[PDB]
Amino acid sequence: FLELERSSGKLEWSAILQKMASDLGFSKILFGLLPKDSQDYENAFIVGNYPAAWREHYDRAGYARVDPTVSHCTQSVLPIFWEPSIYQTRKQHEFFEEASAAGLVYGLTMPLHGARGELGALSLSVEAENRAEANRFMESVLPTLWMLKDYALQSGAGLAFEH
Amino acid sequence: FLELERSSGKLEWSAILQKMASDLGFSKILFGLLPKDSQDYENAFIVGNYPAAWREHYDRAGYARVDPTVSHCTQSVLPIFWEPSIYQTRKQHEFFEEASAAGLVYGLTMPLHGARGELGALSLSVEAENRAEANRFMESVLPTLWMLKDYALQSGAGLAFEH
Ligand SMILES: CCCCCCCCCC(=O)CC(=O)N[C@H]1CCOC1=O
Ligand SMILES: CCCCCCCCCC(=O)CC(=O)N[C@H]1CCOC1=O
Repeated sequence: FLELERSSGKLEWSAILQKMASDLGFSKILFGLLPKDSQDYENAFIVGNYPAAWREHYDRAGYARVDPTVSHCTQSVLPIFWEPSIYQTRKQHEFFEEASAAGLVYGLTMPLHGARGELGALSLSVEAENRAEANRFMESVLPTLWMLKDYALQSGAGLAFEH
Repeated sequence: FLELERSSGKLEWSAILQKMASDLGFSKILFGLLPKDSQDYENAFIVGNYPAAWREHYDRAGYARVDPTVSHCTQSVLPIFWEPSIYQTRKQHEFFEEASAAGLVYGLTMPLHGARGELGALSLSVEAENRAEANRFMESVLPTLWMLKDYALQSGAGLAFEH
């Protein structure tokens, strides 16, 4: 958090957050944030290293309104693990297949709810060999991730919306 | 949390939360919560085992508007540890003397910000023979309490405000 706060500009903050994620064992991350009373998902503040073509398609196709992790974030402060049980409807299943082709198979999303009403998500994806190991690994680092998401929120909200 | 969610009503929920905090080494706790855009601190939803005479005095004297932990919660998602340095104004020093006489010297407050705009605090106080010891006790459980505060928020917001 101290490095994140000493950092200047989005490239540096993004680089620090991405390295924190990678050092913890997660090769892909997304931090997304909106100001209070905005549902403008396609124009959120977005940081991270999701493949660019996936990000562009996701926004163009309005996947924020289909992706079950986003609806979850609007309702909860608790993590959502990317298990098959969350990809229930045909459209969510098709979304899962496309996300999988983009390299996003195993992971979790931590909802973000800031002190000024900011709404966001911190997602991390892990390239584990199988689902069981992905889950054992994520559980083992979950307390660290839980702290990380609040530090990223407090710092990122300042970068996204403060002058 | 499943424990928190399976419970019936406020007395049971309070007992579960208090036991979880006690297991982490905290003998005094306060969980306070307000619905979106209400700062009526004297009418918050309050759970825990602060001395009743302190709670009554605190509300009567309007200490929510003096206590630096409360203003911190309105501004941040990060913990505030209790220590002389957070008490900066003359009024805050007077508050600190009274809080200390009530036994509330070593501890911390975790701000709560829920998905529906709920604003709250989970405060946790530890008994210790000195500050160095209090710090060892708190640091050793910080990642676990960081999860706990969000489970308590998600369950407590429903209990407090929803039919
Ligand atoms: C809660 C609203 C935040 C602002 C909008 C963020 C949009 C992007 C969110 C996102 O990509 C969630 C996520 O990581 N989804 C995973 C699930 C599997 O494939 C993904 O892309
Ligand atoms: C953020 C608003 C929550 C709703 C109002 C809660 C009122 C009580 C808050 C409180 O007691 C904070 C706290 O634990 N203060 C400590 C600090 C030392 O002595 C205290 O009483």
